[PDB]
Amino acid sequence: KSAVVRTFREPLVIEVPVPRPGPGEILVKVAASGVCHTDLHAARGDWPVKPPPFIPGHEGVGHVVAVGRGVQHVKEGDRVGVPWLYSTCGHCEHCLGGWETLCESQQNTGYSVNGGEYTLAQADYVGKLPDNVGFVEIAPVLCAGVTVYKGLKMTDTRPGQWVVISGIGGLGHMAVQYARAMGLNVAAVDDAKLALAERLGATITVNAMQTDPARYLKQTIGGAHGALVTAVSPKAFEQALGMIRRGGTVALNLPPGDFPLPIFDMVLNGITVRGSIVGTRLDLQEALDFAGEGKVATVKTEKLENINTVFDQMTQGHI
Amino acid sequence: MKSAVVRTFREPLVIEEVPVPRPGPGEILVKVAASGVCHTDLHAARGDWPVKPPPFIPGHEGVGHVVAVGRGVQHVKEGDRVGVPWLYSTCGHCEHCLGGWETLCESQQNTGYSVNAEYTLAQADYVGKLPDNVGFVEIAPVLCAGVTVYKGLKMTDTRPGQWVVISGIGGLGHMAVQYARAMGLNVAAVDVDDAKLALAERLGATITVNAMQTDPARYLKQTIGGAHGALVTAVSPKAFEQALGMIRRGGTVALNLPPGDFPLPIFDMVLNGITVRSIVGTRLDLQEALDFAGEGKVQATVKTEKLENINTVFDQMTQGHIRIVLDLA
Amino acid sequence: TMKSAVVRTFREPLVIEEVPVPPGPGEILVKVAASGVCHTDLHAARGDWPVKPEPPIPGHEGVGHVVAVGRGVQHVKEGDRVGVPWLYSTCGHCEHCLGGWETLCESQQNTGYSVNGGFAEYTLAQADYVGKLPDNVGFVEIAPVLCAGVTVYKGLKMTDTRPGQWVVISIGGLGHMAVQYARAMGLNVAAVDVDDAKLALAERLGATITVNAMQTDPARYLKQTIGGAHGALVTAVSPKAFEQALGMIRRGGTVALNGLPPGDFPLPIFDMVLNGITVRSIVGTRLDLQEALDFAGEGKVQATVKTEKLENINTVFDQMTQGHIEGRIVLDLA
Amino acid sequence: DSTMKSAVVRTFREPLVIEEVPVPRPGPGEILVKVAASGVCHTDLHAARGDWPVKPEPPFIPGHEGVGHVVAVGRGVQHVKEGDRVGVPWLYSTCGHCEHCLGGWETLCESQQNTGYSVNGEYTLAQADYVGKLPDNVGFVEIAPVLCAGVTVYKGLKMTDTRPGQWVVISGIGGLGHMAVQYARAMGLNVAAVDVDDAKLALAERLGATITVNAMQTDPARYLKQTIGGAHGALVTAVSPKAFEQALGMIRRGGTVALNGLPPGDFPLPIFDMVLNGITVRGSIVGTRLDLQEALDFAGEGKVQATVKTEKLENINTVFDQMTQGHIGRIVLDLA
Ligand SMILES: [Zn+2]
Ligand SMILES: [Zn+2]
Ligand SMILES: [Zn+2]
Ligand SMILES: [Zn+2]
Ligand SMILES: [Zn+2]
Ligand SMILES: [Zn+2]
Ligand SMILES: [Zn+2]
Ligand SMILES: [Zn+2]
Repeated sequence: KSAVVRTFREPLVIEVPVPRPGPGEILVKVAASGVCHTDLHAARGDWPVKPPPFIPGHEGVGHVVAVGRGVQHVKEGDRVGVPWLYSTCGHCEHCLGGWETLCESQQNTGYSVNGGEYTLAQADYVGKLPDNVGFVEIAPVLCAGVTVYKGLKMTDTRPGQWVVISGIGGLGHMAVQYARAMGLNVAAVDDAKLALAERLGATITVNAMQTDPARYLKQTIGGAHGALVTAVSPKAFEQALGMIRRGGTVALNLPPGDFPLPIFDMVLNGITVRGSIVGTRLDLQEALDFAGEGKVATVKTEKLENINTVFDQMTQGHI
Repeated sequence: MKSAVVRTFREPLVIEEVPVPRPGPGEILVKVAASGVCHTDLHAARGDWPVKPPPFIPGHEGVGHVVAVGRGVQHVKEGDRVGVPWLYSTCGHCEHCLGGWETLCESQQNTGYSVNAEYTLAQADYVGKLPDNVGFVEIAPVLCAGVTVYKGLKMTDTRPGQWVVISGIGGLGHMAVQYARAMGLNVAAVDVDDAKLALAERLGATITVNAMQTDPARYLKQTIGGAHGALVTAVSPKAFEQALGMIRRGGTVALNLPPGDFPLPIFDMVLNGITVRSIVGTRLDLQEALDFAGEGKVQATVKTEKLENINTVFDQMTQGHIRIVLDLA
Repeated sequence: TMKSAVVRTFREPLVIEEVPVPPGPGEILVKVAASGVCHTDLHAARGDWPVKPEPPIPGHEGVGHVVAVGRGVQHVKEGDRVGVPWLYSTCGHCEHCLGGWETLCESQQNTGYSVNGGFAEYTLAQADYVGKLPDNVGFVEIAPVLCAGVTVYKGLKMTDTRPGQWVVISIGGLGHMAVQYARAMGLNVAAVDVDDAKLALAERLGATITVNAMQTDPARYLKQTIGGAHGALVTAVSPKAFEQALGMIRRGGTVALNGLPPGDFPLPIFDMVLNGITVRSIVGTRLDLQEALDFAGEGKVQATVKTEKLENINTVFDQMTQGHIEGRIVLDLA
Repeated sequence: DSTMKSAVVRTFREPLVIEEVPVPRPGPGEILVKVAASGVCHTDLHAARGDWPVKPEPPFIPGHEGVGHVVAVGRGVQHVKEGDRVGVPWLYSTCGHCEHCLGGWETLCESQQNTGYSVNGEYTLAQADYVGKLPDNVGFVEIAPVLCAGVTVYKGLKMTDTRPGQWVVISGIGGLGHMAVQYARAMGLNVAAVDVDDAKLALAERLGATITVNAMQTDPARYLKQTIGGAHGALVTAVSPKAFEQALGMIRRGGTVALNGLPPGDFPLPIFDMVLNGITVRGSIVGTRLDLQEALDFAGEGKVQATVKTEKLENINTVFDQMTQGHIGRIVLDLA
């Protein structure tokens, strides 16, 4: 029994048979799936790329139960997980160039497949988890952690520089942990989440309600090298745009709004604006290595029965 | 010596005789032979910016002969063919300066803006040694146009053998085509004037497309499958959305300065992982562009004018019929 | 069932014999027209490398028409004009594999060494490690790119050189490809080949500077004209050309080495560490190969080869150890 | 102020003469700085022997690792104030015109003037644009070992093309070794120490070295190929043929070998294993001003702290002999 979406904007229905795996495929008993905004947003079905009934979740981890034909590397019982990436075309320039996250023919778990008691995934797109970190602990890495690490690595930032993380959400606190493990200096925007970040290794904290972030960073850091925007809102977007020094990189981690962007201030200051959706297998494995090295989350455990309500809570903003 | 100056903003420049000052330590006085015209010049004359400049001698695109050297000058001799770029001087202390990114120096002094024809003074370490075989009018438009284009191409993270679009073949457009072809790339032209399109095809453009006749985004997505880089010379909302759409997943938009806040759908960018970025290049950039011009791989097409008809030229710029260079000879 | 030449024993002639043409799941067998001749091929016959093959077919440079598809192959169609590179297959699991650096996979299978080569008219290869050739360039024309061309393109890409800089090529067949490739990449190039017949050919290919190491000194010349080069792609790796290449590079420049001689070469870190010289690789990845293929199909790269028959293969190897060979050779299947 | 007694090289392979010398007056764009503590490098000794083809012109006062107070400013000096805590690096001056200079690669300027070689190093004169602003909370003796050792280390690490979270070997734990460990751990890497001295190895393990290995007791290459599967980078401080072969072997396919020392040997290179494995071998002597300032930021961040012994100028000459004996831990000359 699993939760499935029959129709969009309609509550998920709770028994389906666990299908047999074909050649080069894997059936994995789910131990803990993670909740993403991608999940809710797929559930509403309001996206240009729309997902027949299917099962959400791209953040599932567990034990290997069934292997397909031709499986030689993954053994039955390995602690592994299934990321947003289900499968790529392996033929496009992105795929063949270690940029498979941009494959046009990518199949995404929970969208183009039945995402995360047993889930089927291709053996070459599953992540080997560390042998000493609980499955609930590795859960946010399948989407949040790896996207953060991909953005941070895409912020063209050398160790020992300054980076802003706008909005300390789940992605926020993972981003702080990772940047500190990457050997950078960090700054962010709830005063309690600020305090949590300061305890996490944030060298600077600033509430945008109390004071102005741009002037502060311009009088203390002289502009930051990178800005990782977890919570993309117009206010935090202008703030990010301003908080960066000349030539710095603003990384974006997906509301449907068209945001005004000054073509003057950027060209003058040479600010580069990147966007990062999810990391690759390599990124995923490194993020897992950083988690297993104990350098990196705080999540709340819930039951399948409470899945629908959680989505409602997500719409209310109480999370 | 008589020179044109801005007495007041939005007011025609007065041609008034001005004294040629004496160069101090580390300064050089240079006979101007030909200055080049940028939209930066007109826009500085109107002074319509939070960073406003009076009275100031315009032009950041002047070239000529070394006449007077300062005290302590050892490398540049009296009589060298040199030019003076948009960069007049930097602070040499900020991390941009010390990191070979001096074009981003907070305390940069800009020629024709923060400083002042016939004879101009410049700091000896911010002047570009031009090639000894290319005419002064020919190398003149590179000081801003050429080097900014070359810095944008270098800023597009594009390896040789890939595809790049040039939205609007202006002066900067044809300079960009020449430079990208000398860089060993594949190019496309979105200029809306079929005659400029034909000129680009004659320059080495593998693809040409008028945005009025057909849609560029679908065309490039059905032929090239999206381009790796997009260098926007003429930044307009129409050319901006088409530029955004012309890029393949993971590509870079290079922008070369309208006062509008442009809407951008951040969903399509983050989803496709598109990167959006070069006002002027550094000394290195300038020298490299000059080497490419002296190798005859980049030849510009300019219109020569007299100093007296400057205001008329600005009027033409505002009128939109317009690269132009003034010839002292 | 046809006739093919194979290695029975090392330093012993490849004998021809009819072999059964074996098409596994997710594998592809293609009738080959391109035979590949490389130095790497010959030394597998000598087997002098510590990593030696288990007998029995050489050649990692075969191209032709797709004949047989495996089970589950959906991208490659029967009749596609394709080729098979030095890379037969990787483990697809190591960090090199997972990071688009599959040329460094520990568990790589190489064609002509760990598997059967393109010496037979028909060879089997994994569908995800074959190169789709251009639709307008002859099989004989694209054939030497499968190893020479792509190693060159990977070396140039590994010389950390921005277009409009200077690069030296120390110019055989591999060298002669390298010149074309660098000019199409938009660089300024120089030739340290010591043969004026090859030197003039390089000047005809687009080499801006040429210098014979017997007549004059290259290091002093380049330090008095270019002031040292940014990169040096060494095709023919010999101690003399090694010292020369090292000296010809400017401060901070990159030394590219392509050959594989069995010598331990003296190199003083005084010269390198003082000048900050970086010394770097051969055989590119799938992306690299495809790039070289695009460069050839754009007509910017055109090899010069001599066509031979399969039967004379040992003769060719013999001539190769004799040193009278200069310029790549592709045996025909017409 | 006044004028003061200083140690100088009269002739090569001959002990330094301690004799009173003038404090020269700084011209336009020049600076006179009170010396508070200089650091001792192998570059100094090797310049004293003068055994390099690039030989200096005697007399010349060695030491490229001096820090202290700004005393006199030149004409046109506007950024550095009289009394700033600054230091003078191996780099005295560049030509500011060559492509290396113009491109923020001034460390390779053909016309570079080096302190302690082409110029001298109680008071030293230096160019105002090639001096390092020290952190405002670190003693002079503490920042002294960074001027050549630390910044060359940080430049080598930056020259090892290593992303954070990878593995790097440090061959030989000298002064530069322990500085390298400190920097790599502050850079967020995983480290290994092939120091053969088990006690300095233990110090490295105390510094944050995840792995330690004595090459006398065990084989390093086999160990790293069975534990890490080869390291991404190898920073060689103490360059000897044995540790050179070891470094070459310790790296995984495609890794980068960084070299710090400068022995006069011509070293064999088996380019077959390198070409096979695609190994890159880069040489790196010193960082630039940017590098230097960053290393100082890391020291002022309290993330880097060297261990040095303070000695007197009178026994500096003796120290040279101690180094030739190999009984030498970084050494700093105090002037309290
Ligand atoms: Zn998600
Ligand atoms: Zn794909
Ligand atoms: Zn301009
Ligand atoms: Zn500055
Ligand atoms: Zn070969
Ligand atoms: Zn592998
Ligand atoms: Zn030193
Ligand atoms: Zn210089």
